[PDB]
Amino acid sequence: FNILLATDSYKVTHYKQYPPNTSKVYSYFECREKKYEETVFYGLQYILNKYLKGKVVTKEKIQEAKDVYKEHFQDDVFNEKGWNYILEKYDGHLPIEIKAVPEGFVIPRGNVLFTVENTDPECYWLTNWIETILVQSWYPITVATNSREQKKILAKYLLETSGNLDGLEYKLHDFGYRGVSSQETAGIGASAHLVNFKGTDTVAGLALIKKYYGTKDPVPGYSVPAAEHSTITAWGKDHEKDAFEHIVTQFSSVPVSVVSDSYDIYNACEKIWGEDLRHLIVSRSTQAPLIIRPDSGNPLDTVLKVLEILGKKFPVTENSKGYKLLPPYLRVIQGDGVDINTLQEIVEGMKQKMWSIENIAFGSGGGLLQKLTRDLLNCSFKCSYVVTNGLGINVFKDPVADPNKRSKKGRLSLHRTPAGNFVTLEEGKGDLEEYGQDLLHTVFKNGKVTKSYSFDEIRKNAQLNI
Amino acid sequence: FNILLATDSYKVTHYKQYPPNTSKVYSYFECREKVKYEETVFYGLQYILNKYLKGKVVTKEKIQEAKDVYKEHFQDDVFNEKGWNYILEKYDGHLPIEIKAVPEGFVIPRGNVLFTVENTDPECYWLTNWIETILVQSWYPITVATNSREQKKILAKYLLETSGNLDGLEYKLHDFGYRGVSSQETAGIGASAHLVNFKGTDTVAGLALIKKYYGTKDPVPGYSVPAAEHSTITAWGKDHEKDAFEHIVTQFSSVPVSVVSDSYDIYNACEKIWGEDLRHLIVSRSTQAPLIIRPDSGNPLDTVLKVLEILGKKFPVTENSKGYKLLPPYLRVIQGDGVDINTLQEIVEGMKQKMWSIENIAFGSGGGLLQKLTRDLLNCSFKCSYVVTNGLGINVFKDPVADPNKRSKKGRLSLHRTPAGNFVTLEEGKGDLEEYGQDLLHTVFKNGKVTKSYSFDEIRKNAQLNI
Ligand SMILES: O=C(NCc1cccnc1)Nc1ccc(CNC(=O)c2ccc(CN3CCNCC3)cc2)cc1
Ligand SMILES: O=C(NCc1cccnc1)Nc1ccc(CNC(=O)c2ccc(CN3CCNCC3)cc2)cc1
Repeated sequence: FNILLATDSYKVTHYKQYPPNTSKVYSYFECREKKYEETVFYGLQYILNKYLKGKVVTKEKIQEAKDVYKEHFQDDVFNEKGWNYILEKYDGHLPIEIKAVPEGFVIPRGNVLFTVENTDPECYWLTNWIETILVQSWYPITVATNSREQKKILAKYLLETSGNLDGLEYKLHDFGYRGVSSQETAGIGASAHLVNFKGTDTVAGLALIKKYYGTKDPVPGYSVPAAEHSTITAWGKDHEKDAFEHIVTQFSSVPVSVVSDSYDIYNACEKIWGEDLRHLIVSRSTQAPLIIRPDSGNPLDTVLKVLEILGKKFPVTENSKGYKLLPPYLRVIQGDGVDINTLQEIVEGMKQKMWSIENIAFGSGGGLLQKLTRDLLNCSFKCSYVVTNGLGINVFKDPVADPNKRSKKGRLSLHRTPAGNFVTLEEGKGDLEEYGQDLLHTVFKNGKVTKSYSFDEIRKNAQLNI
Repeated sequence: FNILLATDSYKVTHYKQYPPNTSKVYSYFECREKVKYEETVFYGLQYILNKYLKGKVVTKEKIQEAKDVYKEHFQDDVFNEKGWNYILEKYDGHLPIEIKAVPEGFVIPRGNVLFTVENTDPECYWLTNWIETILVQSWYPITVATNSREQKKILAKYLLETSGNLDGLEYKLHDFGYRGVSSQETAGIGASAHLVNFKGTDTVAGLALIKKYYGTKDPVPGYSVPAAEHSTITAWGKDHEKDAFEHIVTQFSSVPVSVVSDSYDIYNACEKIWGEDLRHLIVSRSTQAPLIIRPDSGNPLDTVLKVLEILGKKFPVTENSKGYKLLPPYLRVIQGDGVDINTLQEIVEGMKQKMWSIENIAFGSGGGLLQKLTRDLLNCSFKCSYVVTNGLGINVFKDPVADPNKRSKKGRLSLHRTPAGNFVTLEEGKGDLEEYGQDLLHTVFKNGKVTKSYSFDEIRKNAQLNI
């Protein structure tokens, strides 16, 4: 990896654009105000450790960057002097300072989450050089926030229909590994989902957490054995019962997810599970149920049709909250077309049809880790303050056509209010310590990670009220 | 990186689920039938083969780590330590797998076999669908290359209708999506994918990917221009927008420069600062060094039309051979906000309706180009189609009653080009008859080694538009 080649091209030319005699460039990250009232701050420690800490500048990196950018711009615009400065004076270590809200902290929109400044006036251009690599934290932030929002829906509906929050941390399972853009995205996204839930099929996320965060538990996330269409359809169109029988017998002591929509989901629930192999199901443990998996059709209408069939072939109880509960050796998983909107649609339809949320689990692939953008939480990195000719000025943008794009002014700090809420203090006002100390702790300074958090601490901060 | 830890967790347990005495598992990848994305660009496999699948990908170390993790992950011992040990012993960690794919860059209609995977060792029947997760991640460069190519079709048609030539087409859609992607690796894969169709990028990560994985005759596959950002305008102070503008155009007077003009008032900046106050610094610039005014807010088409009507009333507007309004050669525009395949269509059309040539404008796209894409867009699917159990080869498939669109193909597959130039995917091993000529799929991977590679220039030629 080469940090000198890990920015937007045009940032190569910015050192020549700042006001002459600019000694400081101070920039901040925030989730700009536009549903998602509060964001989970997660993922920066990964970026600091993997990409910014230690000797990140070398003579070969400088040369390679210079050789690439000479052809890339068809002009020598690369600041070789500026980069050799960092190498000589600092031994390749970035003279930068990043103050940030503790990871896992739940902060409402329009608040400073982290700040960047150069610790050496010759590196005034370095602050916004590393914007690109830092802005990419929109991803773990958005995944963790969106995952926590679904956990709130799942908490509301499970508690309403059952009376408790038993098994909430397993109600949303990650199926996203294939539906993400890369192996790195898989690890980052999966880890961000694991801030709120304990179930994932994206193995990549476990190694990231082990490496960059750590948990007291040997693993941060768990899974169950499961079928796929290949394991079902490999038996032949005539032998779907055989497949179903084989699989449930091979995983008879553990919970097993069996995809039941390969030919006819309705017939598999009515004839194969409900009659032909009913004897194999009603014998299962509460600790090792059969999790029936539909995977096609309208997600809500399929879940209700599947519950109806099962409710007719298996004994259903009425729980303390007056809702229908399947036998404990039988559960359902919706893993198709699940995003925050369809999940909410399904749990509402279920409550309307007097079905408990104890009966269902949800699997989400693309909707959980892919169908997300930087615009969702309005993740913005902006220069709020500069020091030119020794004088500090408040910097900001205010486009005429978009008042949502009106960034903060001056040096910023985040403080806890006397009522336990959060407040972003602009223009150095925080130095007065009216609402106490600033919550933005120094995490990085001159090539060193100064403050780290374990995944156990992150999970603790991201907790719901309920 | 550990391939044993680079799969969907449930796949660890599938070796116990296939029919007993199964010697072969054969699977294929397609972009299932249903902006209508009628054809797809095949790109990105060679990257995956080289980065993650070739060579010794199994060690005693890799086996113990996977065994340890999964014991805890599953709270049971399901891991096929036996199966993985067999690859380490017999094949020196090389995967006894065979991948056949259509040449990269090839533009194939939807619902056609793009690639196939099968085991070369009967004992590794389970390995075919183990590597499914890593291979289906090919959806991403396939999808970025297709949607980028679809924007090129729009750009080609409008540049041809407004100017009568495609001069500058490969620079009309620039990649501004480096910060809007989910990771560094994605940035590189995504950028490279757009570079299959265009030569304009700011996502530097993709140059290194092309160089390392594909290669070009040209020293770099992508290019950029010096450009301002909000921090380099706003750092001068709210009252010194003019001073910021002046200093940037003076520092870059010999090269083209993109200047972000919306920091406070895009229209005032075009009318007063660019139009009056600094006009003398613009009208003086070279044809090879224009000022590219960048609006970056408000309604993308409305803003472009208003900014063009302002620049036309402050600078000398000529007329091209097709009768379309053309700004003077030292002045151009870049729309780099809210640009996706939909808004780009509206803008080129909106400008065409106002008799503005498309030579005037360039487009910039971030999230629209690199992130706001899902595996669902092209219905990228990997499915088992053929199995050999107890010596008998059987055509396997899925056909969900409530989704005929999820119906997979049967048996051994082959892709052919028909005499009329069309494309057919022959199911059930029918391609063995030599009716439609040679199968378009080639062995790209066999037993831990890359058997066929493509250069980035070959891909670029294959992905070229008809126009
Ligand atoms: O579908 C699955 N993979 C396919 C896939 C994978 C990847 C990509 N694409 C498709 N995997 C699966 C995973 C988790 C879940 C949720 N878990 C349950 O439903 C459940 C319920 C009750 C109990 C018993 N107990 C425990 C002790 N406490 C009381 C309850 C145990 C588990 C369901 C399915
Ligand atoms: O906006 C930009 N960065 C901001 C950013 C960056 C990253 C993230 N977010 C915002 N960069 C920018 C890049 C390319 C382009 C397209 N290029 C042109 O407009 C152009 C026009 C004419 C000529 C001269 N010609 C004469 C004949 N011979 C060939 C050259 C050369 C180039 C525009 C802008």
